[PDB]
Amino acid sequence: VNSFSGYLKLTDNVYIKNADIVEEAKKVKPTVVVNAANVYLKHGGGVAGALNKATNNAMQVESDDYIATNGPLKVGGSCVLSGHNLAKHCLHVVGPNVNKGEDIQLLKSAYENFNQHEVLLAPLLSAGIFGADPIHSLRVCVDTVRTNVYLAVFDKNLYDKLVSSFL
Ligand SMILES: Cn1ccn2c(CCNC(=O)[C@H]3C[C@H]3C(=O)O)nnc2c1=O
Repeated sequence: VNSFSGYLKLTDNVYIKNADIVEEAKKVKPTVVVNAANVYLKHGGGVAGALNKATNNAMQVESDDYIATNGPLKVGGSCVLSGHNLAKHCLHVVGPNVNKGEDIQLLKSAYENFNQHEVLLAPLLSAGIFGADPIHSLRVCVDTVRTNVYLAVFDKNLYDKLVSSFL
């Protein structure tokens, strides 16, 4: 038993809810919250900027030190950093940004990072301002992630469409 509440069951291990991921992280304090990161860990906008804003920019400060030491991530890759006030850990995962011209085939590799964690709170990778179709992202998630993933969908109308179109 875990502390996630009101999630809709898609598969044995994947649940989904219409939720603001910042508010959800604050309430649950999950072991792992997933950030929709870019390779530079520049959290200007999107989920990245939203989670970073909720940490009072401490996520960005930690991230800049990480990049200065290690260099950029790979598209499809990830790193584990602090979850600050939102979670124990933040798994920064880089899904391909379609609007930047990046290769959408890399979405499966991005979701494979989730399998290194038993339970995660996460957004739909590559969706929103990353430019991929969210229906596709959900399909890749379900077909790739084997650990327990709680998907927080911000957009109410999208949430309804994702549930009603799920095979
Ligand atoms: C406080 N907060 C919370 C969330 N948020 C977002 C989420 C952005 N959309 C996505 O990640 C797309 C997958 C689809 C969705 O989940 O609706 N953008 N800005 C914020 C923000 O300020």
